[PDB]
Amino acid sequence: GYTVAVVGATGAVGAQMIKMLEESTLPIDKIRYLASARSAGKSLKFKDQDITIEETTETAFEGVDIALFSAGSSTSAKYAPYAVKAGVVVVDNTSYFRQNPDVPLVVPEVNAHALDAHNGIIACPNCSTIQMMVALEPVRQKWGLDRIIVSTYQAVSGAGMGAILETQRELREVLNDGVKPCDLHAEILPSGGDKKHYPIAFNALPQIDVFTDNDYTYEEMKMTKETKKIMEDDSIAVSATCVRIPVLSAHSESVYIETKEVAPIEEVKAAIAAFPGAVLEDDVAHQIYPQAINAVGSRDTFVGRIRKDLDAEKGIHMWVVSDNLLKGAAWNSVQIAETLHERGLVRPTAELKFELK
Amino acid sequence: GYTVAVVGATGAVGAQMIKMLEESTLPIDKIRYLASARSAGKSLKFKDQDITIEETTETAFEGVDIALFSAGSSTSAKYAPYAVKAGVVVVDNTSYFRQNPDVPLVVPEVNAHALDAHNGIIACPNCSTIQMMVALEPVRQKWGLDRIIVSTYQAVSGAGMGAILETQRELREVLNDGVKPCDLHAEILPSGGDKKHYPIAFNALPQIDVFTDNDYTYEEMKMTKETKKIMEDDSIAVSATCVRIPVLSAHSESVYIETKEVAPIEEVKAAIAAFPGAVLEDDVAHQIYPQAINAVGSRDTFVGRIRKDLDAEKGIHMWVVSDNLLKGAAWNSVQIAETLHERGLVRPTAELKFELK
Ligand SMILES: Nc1ncnc2c1ncn2[C@@H]1O[C@H](COP(=O)(O)O)[C@@H](O)[C@H]1OP(=O)(O)O
Ligand SMILES: Nc1ncnc2c1ncn2[C@@H]1O[C@H](COP(=O)(O)O)[C@@H](O)[C@H]1OP(=O)(O)O
Ligand SMILES: N[C@H](CCCC(=O)O)C(=O)O
Ligand SMILES: N[C@H](CCCC(=O)O)C(=O)O
Ligand code: NA
Repeated sequence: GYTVAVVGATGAVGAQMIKMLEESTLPIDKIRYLASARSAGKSLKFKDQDITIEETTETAFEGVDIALFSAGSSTSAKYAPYAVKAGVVVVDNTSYFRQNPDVPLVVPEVNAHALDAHNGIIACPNCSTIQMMVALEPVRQKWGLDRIIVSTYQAVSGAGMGAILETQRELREVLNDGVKPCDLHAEILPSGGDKKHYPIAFNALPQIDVFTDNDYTYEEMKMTKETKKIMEDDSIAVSATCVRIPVLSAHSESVYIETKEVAPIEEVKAAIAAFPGAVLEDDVAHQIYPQAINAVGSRDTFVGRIRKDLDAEKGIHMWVVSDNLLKGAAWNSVQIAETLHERGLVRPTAELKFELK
Repeated sequence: GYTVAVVGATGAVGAQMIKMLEESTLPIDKIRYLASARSAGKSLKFKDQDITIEETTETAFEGVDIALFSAGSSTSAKYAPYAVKAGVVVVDNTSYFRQNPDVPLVVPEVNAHALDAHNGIIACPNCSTIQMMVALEPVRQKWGLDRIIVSTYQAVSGAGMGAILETQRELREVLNDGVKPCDLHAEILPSGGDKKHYPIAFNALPQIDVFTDNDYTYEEMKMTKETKKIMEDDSIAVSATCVRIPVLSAHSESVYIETKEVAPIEEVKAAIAAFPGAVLEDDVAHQIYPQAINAVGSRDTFVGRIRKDLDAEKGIHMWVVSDNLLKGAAWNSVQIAETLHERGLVRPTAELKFELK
């Protein structure tokens, strides 16, 4: 079997990575948990076994077959190249290596073929991107994609464990203490690294990550750039507005598309239903549509509210929901590892293509 | 001065109609509060005065100069024509009369001119529609509007007092009692009249109002049809996705437009800031954008995140927020009444144009 390491085991994604690995078919002989120095020494469960958390260092990756990273882009930048040097296949859940031409950016149902030519690092895409790709690929395959306009309704767990606790605390202060939402104190959201912080309780914050030079945030631009790489088509127009709402788990997305050829709605519904990883939840007569609360805990991506634009001949609207910690992160990563196993791609990489920092 | 009646004075909008009237310049000699049988006999304040709530009847409008309705479509259908017959000028905050050619559908900053030929009823547009009209009218005036795509982030107060209480209860059950969102019992949302009811706590519900036969909801279709009437241009392509989120007050909207002529963003920002009722909150370098929690209690409409589409030459994205009970309802209605007073338009209508039910 394999030696599997989880880097960032104590985090929000790391917790789900453990859960997904527990429920995985992957033949695991040895499991290892890695985090920062302050977590080292603590005990954490794998099934019923007790595992001691280790500190992530440059020499900690010897003998490891597969490493799942979700400890922020700074940890991946620093330790992933040393892992590859040690002969590990890295599945990275950060944005750091995503736009590197030597790194496959993979959603297994969409571009598993890209895994074959990997150089030791496989990048897991952004959570907001992944669920959109699962929903849209079956459409692209049959009728093509000209443009995408998406407005997101993102859960706070995407920003990590602290964001969840901040959201819960804020909501308690308003409902129990009667504090006006606009008077709340925030420490993390919208972006932990940005200069100013705003309450999320009873609010919709149109900022996820920091702003780029073009007045779109990095989150919005990641949706643009990642879609183009995943679907291997730079001609797909993508513009996004990414908004945080008071949901703890599961992203929701209002997705507008224009196809190359006119796509009959009932055929679109059927194509999405037939696509692996995508589940059609669309029966408006009985008020059936994807819901954040229903998607929590499931690996599947749920699609509904499918309808043609009222004016644009090739325009289609839809509603896409998936657990952001599962398909958006931990499950996509474990599924990548399972696909690597399937294809016999779990082995050391001879040529080191990533500079050691 | 005027005798002013508030129909639906006890409701979520009604409470704000009282506040807006209390802060109004309108010469009010007498105030009357009208509701249903179950509120009849109870007392509510107007400033320091105690006002006895009366049951709304076909004979309850004698001596009334102005009546502000917000008691549901059925109430307006039943009683508004009897008010018009009595000599009242009705400002109606329901969808019932909005698409009647004999009824002005007014946002005062946009189409106040339509008030002049009123036949006793002026319809206040849908709350989600109004704020979009305030943001986009200054853009339309200078560069035209070819199309609108909108995804909304709507507050629960739009669905009435019960929906607010349901939302607070559900959140309290999750946060204080540790109830799972899936296990919550809902009675009103997404739509009180519809067959099935879903939790809103930590959820995003892509249904507002009932579904129509084209698979768009009535809320989505009202945004489409009201836009065309208010802007007096049936050629403006409009498609909407309307979603309820865990917010009590203030709607947020991700608005995509394509103009007729290329609209420089810096000029677009200036045009919006110069438009009455619209405030520019757009300074991304300092993370300044409209927020629901900041908009609560303000009559203004806040616009930000203004940026051109990444591919479409004439495409512009923006973020629009306003208090749905104020500009979306109570303030727009009071502003209509004030504009009616300004133009000497508060007087009986000789010819009845509306059916007595
Ligand atoms: N320098 C680091 N090396 C290894 N892991 C890190 C480092 N910095 C942060 N992490 C881990 O990344 C994760 C962040 O997740 P979240 O955003 O949900 O808190 C945590 O598990 C955290 O572990 P630790 O608990 O030791 O800080
Ligand atoms: N048949 C009716 N006649 C007059 N007012 C009504 C009628 N039915 C409901 N209303 C009023 O419409 C408003 C609905 O508000 P909300 O949507 O916030 O619950 C309430 O003020 C309610 O008054 P009441 O309080 O007597 O039921
Ligand atoms: N999507 C971000 C978190 C994931 C950041 C990334 O992998 O690019 C969020 O919701 O805040
Ligand atoms: N906008 C609706 C309520 C107002 C219904 C209307 O005036 O047509 C909501 O948010 O639930
Ligand atoms: Na499927």
